[PDB]
Amino acid sequence: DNFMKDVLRLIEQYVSSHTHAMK
Repeated sequence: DNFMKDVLRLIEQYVSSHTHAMK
């Protein structure tokens, strides 16, 4: 159930690396 909270967390690490344009 709360397994994505860890990814959304891990994500800020991963998806934030492939993201240099967030306005």
